[PDB]
Amino acid sequence: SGAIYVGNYRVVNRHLATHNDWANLVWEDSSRDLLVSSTTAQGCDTIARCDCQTGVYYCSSRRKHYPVSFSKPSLIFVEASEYYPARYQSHLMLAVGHSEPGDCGGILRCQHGVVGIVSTGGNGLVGFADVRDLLWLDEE
Ligand SMILES: Cc1ccc2c(C(=O)NCCc3cocn3)c[nH]c2c1
Ligand SMILES: [Zn+2]
Repeated sequence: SGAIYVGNYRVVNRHLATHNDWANLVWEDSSRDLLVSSTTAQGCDTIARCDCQTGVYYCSSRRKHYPVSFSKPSLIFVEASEYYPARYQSHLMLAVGHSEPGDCGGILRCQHGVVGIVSTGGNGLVGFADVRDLLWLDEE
């Protein structure tokens, strides 16, 4: 589990969105595994605006933050999980690291701010849904 809280927005994995998220929906995209809902309070996270390929992510199944090198956001085939059938997921970055299903939502950050959240993974992999192209998260 986990979310990004920027401005009056809450960014979560679409497959972990709650009824309150869906009742206060701003934007969602199944192909990216992302959903954004509105919040009453303002958040503290800042979004990175960059092309970094190195950063640090939180792994809840280890209670640890790990430094990683990651690929640029791309369209990558992803195998079935409990939330989606095997399918192409867009705007996805891969790194070598540990990821179990409940690790979804952990933040990946670089020197500029938040880069994305955990969504995919397995056999020494972990995939992140990028948010650096969502420029509207910085306004309204
Ligand atoms: C071993 C293993 C198995 C499953 C996962 C996993 C997961 O279930 N969430 C994916 C949400 C999703 C995107 O695409 C498909 N399903 C995240 N890390 C894992 C690691
Ligand atoms: Zn950066």
